[PDB]
Amino acid sequence: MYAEAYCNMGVIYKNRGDLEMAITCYERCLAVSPNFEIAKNNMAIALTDLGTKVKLEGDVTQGVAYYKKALYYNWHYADAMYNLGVAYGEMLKFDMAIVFYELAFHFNPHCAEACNNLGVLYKDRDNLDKAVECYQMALSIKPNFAQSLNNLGVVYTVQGKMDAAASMIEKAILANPTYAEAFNNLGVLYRDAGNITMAIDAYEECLKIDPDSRNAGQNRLLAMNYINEGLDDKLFEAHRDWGWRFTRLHPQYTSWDNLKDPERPITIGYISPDFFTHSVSYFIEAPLTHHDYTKYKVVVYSAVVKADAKTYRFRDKVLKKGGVWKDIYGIDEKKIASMVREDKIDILVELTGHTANNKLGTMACRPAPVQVTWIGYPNTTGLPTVDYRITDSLADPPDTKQKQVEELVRLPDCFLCYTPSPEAGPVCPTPALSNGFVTFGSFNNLAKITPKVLQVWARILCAVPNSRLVVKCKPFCCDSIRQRFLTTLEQLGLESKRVDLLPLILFNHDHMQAYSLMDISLDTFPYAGTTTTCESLYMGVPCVTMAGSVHAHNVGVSLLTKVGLGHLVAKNEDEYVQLSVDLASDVTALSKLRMSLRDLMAGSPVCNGPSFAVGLESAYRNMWKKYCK
Amino acid sequence: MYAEAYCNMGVIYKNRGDLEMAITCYERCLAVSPNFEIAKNNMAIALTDLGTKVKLEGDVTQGVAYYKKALYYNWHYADAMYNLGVAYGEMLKFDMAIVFYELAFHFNPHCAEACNNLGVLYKDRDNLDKAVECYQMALSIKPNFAQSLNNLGVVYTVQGKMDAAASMIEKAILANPTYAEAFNNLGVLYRDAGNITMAIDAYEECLKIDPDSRNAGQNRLLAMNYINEGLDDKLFEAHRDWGWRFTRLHPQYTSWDNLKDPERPITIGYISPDFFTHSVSYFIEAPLTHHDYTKYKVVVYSAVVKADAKTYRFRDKVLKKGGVWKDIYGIDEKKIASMVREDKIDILVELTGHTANNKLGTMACRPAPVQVTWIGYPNTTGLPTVDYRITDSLADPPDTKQKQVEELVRLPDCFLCYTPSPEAGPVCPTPALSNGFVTFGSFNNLAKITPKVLQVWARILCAVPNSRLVVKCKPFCCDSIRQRFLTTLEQLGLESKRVDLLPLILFNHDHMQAYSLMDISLDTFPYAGTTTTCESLYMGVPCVTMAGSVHAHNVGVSLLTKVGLGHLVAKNEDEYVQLSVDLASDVTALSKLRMSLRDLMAGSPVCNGPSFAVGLESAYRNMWKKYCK
Ligand SMILES: C[C@@H]1O[C@H](OP(=O)(O)OP(=O)(O)OC[C@H]2O[C@@H](n3cnc4c(=O)[nH]c(N)nc43)[C@H](O)[C@@H]2O)[C@@H](O)[C@H](O)[C@@H]1O
Ligand SMILES: C[C@@H]1O[C@H](OP(=O)(O)OP(=O)(O)OC[C@H]2O[C@@H](n3cnc4c(=O)[nH]c(N)nc43)[C@H](O)[C@@H]2O)[C@@H](O)[C@H](O)[C@@H]1O
Repeated sequence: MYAEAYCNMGVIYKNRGDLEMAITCYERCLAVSPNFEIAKNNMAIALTDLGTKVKLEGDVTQGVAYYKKALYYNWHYADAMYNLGVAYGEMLKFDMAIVFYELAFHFNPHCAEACNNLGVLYKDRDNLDKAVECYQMALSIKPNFAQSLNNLGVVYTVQGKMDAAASMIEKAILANPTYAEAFNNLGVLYRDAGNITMAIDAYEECLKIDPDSRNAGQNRLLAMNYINEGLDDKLFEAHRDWGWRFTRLHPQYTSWDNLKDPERPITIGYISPDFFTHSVSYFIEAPLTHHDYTKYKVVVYSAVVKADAKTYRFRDKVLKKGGVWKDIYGIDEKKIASMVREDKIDILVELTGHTANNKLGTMACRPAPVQVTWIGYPNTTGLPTVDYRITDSLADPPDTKQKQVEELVRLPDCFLCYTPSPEAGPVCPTPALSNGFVTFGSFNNLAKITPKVLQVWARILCAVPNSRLVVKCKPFCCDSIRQRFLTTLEQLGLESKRVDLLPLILFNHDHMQAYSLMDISLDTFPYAGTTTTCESLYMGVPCVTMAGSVHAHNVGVSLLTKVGLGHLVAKNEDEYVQLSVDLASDVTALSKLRMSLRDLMAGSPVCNGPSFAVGLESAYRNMWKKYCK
Repeated sequence: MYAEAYCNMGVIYKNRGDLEMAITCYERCLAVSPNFEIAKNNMAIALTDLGTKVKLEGDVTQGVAYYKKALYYNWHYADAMYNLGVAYGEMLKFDMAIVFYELAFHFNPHCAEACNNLGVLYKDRDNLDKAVECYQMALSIKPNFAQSLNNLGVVYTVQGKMDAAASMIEKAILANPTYAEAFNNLGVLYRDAGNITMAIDAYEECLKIDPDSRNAGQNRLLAMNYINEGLDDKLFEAHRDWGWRFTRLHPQYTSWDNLKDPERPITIGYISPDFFTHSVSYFIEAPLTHHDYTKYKVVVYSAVVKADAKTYRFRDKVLKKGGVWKDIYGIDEKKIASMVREDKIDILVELTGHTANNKLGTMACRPAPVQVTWIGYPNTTGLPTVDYRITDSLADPPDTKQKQVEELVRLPDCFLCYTPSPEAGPVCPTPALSNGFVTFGSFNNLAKITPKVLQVWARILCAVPNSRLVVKCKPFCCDSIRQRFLTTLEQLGLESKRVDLLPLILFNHDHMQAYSLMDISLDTFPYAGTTTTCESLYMGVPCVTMAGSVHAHNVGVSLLTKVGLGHLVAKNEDEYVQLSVDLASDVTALSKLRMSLRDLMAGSPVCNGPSFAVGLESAYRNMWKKYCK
């Protein structure tokens, strides 16, 4: 009857914190008065609070049901929509989440958190402008929001605007000191900016704040890998510490069910998070199309954030050839291990290493008898659980001084196999004849460029008169970086008129054809590029690589030796200079060499598919035979 | 590249009607330009059209998925929300439907259909005011909408405002001639208004428009049941035609799996759509609480639109005593039959008949070996599939001339068992002493009142000087009905100062105690009331019923004979007059009779639970024994 007393008691209980008594009084009051607007709104508030409390325990479905009931009681309640969107993001239902966050923002403009999360979701789908404007609106509502600032820094780092990203990241750091993701992202930006010391200092601070930060430590090892000259071994100790901590942090499986018979078809699962237009994809294009599917079964574990045309064609080839394609995006590592075990897989090959969106969590438990890393992260994995790694004799000489935590297998010919792009197109003749001077070109990452490389390149330019230099890098999208690089080059005694810094090219065939203007390709050291060397050799421009005592330093040496140009490798910097001078001496030899290298690489073992496939299958058979005995 | 050509081609295909080519061009254009607002909106339009086309085929889930994708493309598209709400209403997910219809209305105020459907949904949950205002808004947008007018007429008919409902129903009929639900509802209102001839004419027109209208025909038979004097038999022929058409319209099951052993516990399933505060519920309160659950298992099939406290207590008693409670609201009859068969039920008892929200669709197939009607619709069911019906010897004398399509079983004592309300309260003494005159009272439905009853009541009033008359009926909520009734009474020679027409009482105990002002209760004929007689006898006021040749006419006779007041029954109208005069002759006898009748009914077989339960269980055992042999 008297619903006023019931609602007053319910309000008192809610303020006191008793949800059951309050919800009972609220229920009875609404039964007495079905159209009590204030009572209905308070009922919605109480149900939202109860749903949040339940979601604290972990019952997602019950919280969602309570939220839906509250929304039914009050359709235009914003916090309910926000909670629904958060839950839908948790359950990986992205479209419903987008809709609900947008509705929450429309109803309540003052919900900056919803806008920030919407920007996050849009950025996860490579909608850069939408994320930028979402974060800008978040700043418009709450200028002092740390998460929005950090994610805007992420987006600007991806876009290449390093100065603004650095400014905003520093603003976030000074806003919140106990916030490590800002340190990690500052250091990521520093690494992509071409300087390493402050990047290492940054992740060191980050690890001090967060001892158990996986991303921070992993990228810290990656950053140290850049400046490894092969003289010190503290990097090995850091890798060992990372591996031991990671192993002690996660459980492992010691049970196996695979048959002990060494004579049976092998299930090979290629697990990789980057099957889109990535360097790795190129080198995986041929083997998948070249395996004996009947003799060896093939499965794919793709964690790609966004599938592309290459992903679709790979899926078509796998399914047509008798394979299984699976998507593992947005799944916890434990579920990944469980599904891997339940798939009766024999061997697994990971192609990520300590890189973006890696899946070392799978290796945390060793779900399969054999796990091997083959391409990504040329340096040692550092995990004791990881058993073996794939390499050759050239990049890894038997007398190497590079200690490895895991055993190595030397492939007969090489462990690289490049695949031409379908629309690569013809190669234009040597432009030296048109312009009358040599134009050295480098299409490597700025992070691989070091002061030593700059000095060597300056010596190269000064050695031969009338020499041009062209460099293509993403960080050459900002004027400040360009000015700093030009000033650094001039400090060594090089004019700025002979330097051409170019930005990225969105269209792949344009990037492929951009090699037409280059004459001689020069590789950076110590962390020498791998895909760039093959890309250059395919277009006919000669490539020069310096040797070294590290596997990554010798990748280019191995590639050049295999393709048939082993005479184009210099052991020391001085020999590099003399080789470059000899190359620049004559133009006709360079021209006809450019003409021949196309067919030379076509007929080389590098481009041979069936032979490499047979060698790799024999390697797998030997691996399984060793496991059986 | 050129997305303009792709979008133009897609528009051309959509106009031409080619959905596949249009969706392909739309897909490629959005891939080229991820942020083409016009292209995105047209994509949403095309997806909505495709979803509607798919839902035409019948694939509800695929249409819902397409609608959700379209909404993701365009969050503020109203038609998508409308379609989502329609689908959610189809899948019986009511709360989500309410939310989505409300959102669609908020985005697009010009969607009168969404408002109409929202009003329908709210009315389905007894939210009368919300439905009224929804339909009023629909008229505010589209005054010429037939469905909104008809449903507003429904609501006003339920509320008791018959004049406005009739006006709006006539408006709907003249708006749309080929629209039978309007005829059915006009006739329903006429039936509830107390007049039958035009109601029968109305459903006759309705059946002419729609030969296979189940509701129209069923309620047509119900209406004829009101004016049945036991002289004509055309009603039996109409029932036979209805039964034959219904049987030929639906399939039947001829397979049985129940054991042939006559000695085993019997599973009895009480199927009824009205387990809320309804007359039937009262008479079912005792048997369920009085069965031998161990010897006979009990299950309940409730199709109640809205559960109440009585429903909750019945569920508690069933579950506590060892029974199963099931809700069958919003389920197709085929699924009902399938679940009934899968429940291993032995016998089923239906308590609806040709009444509101009946479930004769279940009887269409005879899912159980034994189906019996016991309470609802005292007249014959008319379905040949229905095997047997329950009655006694008093209301159904062995020498009856009322032919029945189904065999009858005569219970030993009676087939009625009333249950007192827990809060009935004490009975006040006879008010005749306070006021000095007799006050006849009638608490029956207006539809049961006929001109013959009015003439008889006028004769009763004129016979004894200083007599008051009080009548309680729902249609006495409108002034026009009251004036018409008073004019009709005055035309027979009765003053209006001795007539008191009262409306309904919302609170049950108030209705129970309203009998305190009554002195003698008078029953209508031929369709005599059943629950009202027991309700009156429980409060101590004597009840008078005229005999007849019909079962419904003799229900009151049987009740009065069983309770012990068989001397208070008159065979003819004249004997009714003399009995009433004799009752009114003395006041002291009436007073002490009022005092005694409480205990008299308490000790009568009518209120005896265990004895009736034993008799009913013996009846069931005999039924199963007959089935076995
Ligand atoms: C397999 C891995 O390869 C890694 O090489 P890594 O440094 O990324 O050498 P990157 O040249 O930076 O790889 C980026 C890839 O993107 C493409 N790409 C390069 N420039 C452009 C451009 O300007 N526009 C567009 N649209 N695409 C471009 C090209 O296929 C190149 O291989 C090694 O670091 C690892 O050790 C390992 O060998
Ligand atoms: C079991 C069935 O009973 C049927 O009796 P039927 O006409 O509905 O006789 P009614 O009196 O109309 O039934 C309506 C029920 O609602 C309650 N009720 C009556 N008046 C009021 C009121 O003023 N206010 C409120 N809140 N409740 C009221 C009371 O329990 C009454 O039995 C027969 O027609 C069938 O043949 C069959 O016997």
